[PDB]
Amino acid sequence: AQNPNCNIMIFHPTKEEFNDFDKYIAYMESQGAHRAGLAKIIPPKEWKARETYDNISEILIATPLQQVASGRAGVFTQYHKKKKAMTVGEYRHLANSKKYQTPPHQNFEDLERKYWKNRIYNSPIYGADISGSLFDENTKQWNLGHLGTIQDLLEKECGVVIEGVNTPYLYFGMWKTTFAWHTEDMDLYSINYLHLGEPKTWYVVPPEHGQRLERLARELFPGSSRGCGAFLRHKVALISPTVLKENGIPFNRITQEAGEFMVTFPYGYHAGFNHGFNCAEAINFATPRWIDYGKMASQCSCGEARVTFSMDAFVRILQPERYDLWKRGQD
Ligand SMILES: O=C(O)CNC(=O)C(=O)O
Ligand SMILES: [Mg+2]
Ligand code: NI
Ligand SMILES: [Zn+2]
Repeated sequence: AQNPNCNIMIFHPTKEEFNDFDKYIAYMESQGAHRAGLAKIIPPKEWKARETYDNISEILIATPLQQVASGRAGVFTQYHKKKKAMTVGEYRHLANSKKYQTPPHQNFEDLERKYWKNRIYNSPIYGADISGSLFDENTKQWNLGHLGTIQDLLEKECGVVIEGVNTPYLYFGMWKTTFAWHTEDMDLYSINYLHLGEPKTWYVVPPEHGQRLERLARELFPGSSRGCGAFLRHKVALISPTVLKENGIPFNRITQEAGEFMVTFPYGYHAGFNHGFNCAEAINFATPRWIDYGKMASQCSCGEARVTFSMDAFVRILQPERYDLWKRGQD
């Protein structure tokens, strides 16, 4: 069995290996990368996502979100307070202001310590889930807006033809902006490219051990667990590495830098934070190996999780018994 310890693997494809996306995902899996839940891909030196970023300040963040925490430093939830629209240029200046800028620090480890100690006492502002792409149309390799669609994968594997589309999203972050513990919708893969700026730290639980994280989360957030049997789908709960280690939950951590891809694998729980002003692009995707995870994915039916148009068909085809209840929570 490859990668039995479930370590995060890092890959350095050559330019030739970077041509066929599906092939290279299958290669990483042959080496056991999926067992970690997360992999890093460093693009060949000959590759570029676009020529420059000198022209991005005019993008609009229609609904910036202020991430307000409740709880204790290691175990907290966050809610999103909507803020007035701002451009990327406005947001970058905000990020770099004295109130929001990254503090002085020695190294990534010192910054991680400061994050876990102090995050709850501040409310950073995140530009999330902005439909769009920063890949140049002429970039042919690993262009996140030109991937094979999940609808097409389900059609090829299962023969059924469904509605829905699959497009990328932009994320603009600052110091302390936070992604809560989650798996993807329908336990899909994700791929994330850090276009520019300061790093993103990731934490991940191996897919084979995801239910250990779920059990701890029910213990730590007991009212939330009573409200919903899949409340991690709400994407609001944070648990620190120190708390995970205290409770024996297997996990790994890694820091992504600008110019690097991360792939999350089906049912790989992940969480993290941004080090300072940055811009990432991400999208969900599927492979044949996903289909069994899609069929077994938990679902939120309490109303809170509310998701895209395209998840309807996934539930309807893969999970017909659950469909009527889930759709009630959509409506
Ligand atoms: O970058 C973020 O804020 C969160 N991204 C992801 O959860 C991802 O790519 O799957
Ligand atoms: Mg612009
Ligand atoms: Ni994710
Ligand atoms: Zn719910």
